[PDB]
Amino acid sequence: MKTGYKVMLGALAFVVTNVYAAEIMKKTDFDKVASEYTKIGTISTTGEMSPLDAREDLIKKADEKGADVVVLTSGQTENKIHGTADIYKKKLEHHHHHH
Repeated sequence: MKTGYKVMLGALAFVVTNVYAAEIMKKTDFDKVASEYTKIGTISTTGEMSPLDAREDLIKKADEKGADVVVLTSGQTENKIHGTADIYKKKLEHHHHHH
């Protein structure tokens, strides 16, 4: 076959060992920071669970999947909970450089 392939690779900067923790954000601030946050997916509870037990399971699970912000969108009923929690991951950019 007519020869003509090129391989242009170049790696010199790569260090991925930074892990952040997921926490519940105020809905107001959450919506405002969501502009600088990414969606890794929404989580849920199925079957039948205890309210706080499902919370803690959801919270750790979301954090386990590498989230920065977590929100209990639903699932705060009681036992018959088929709820959903919506989680966000921090982007690499944000408003200015200050905290």
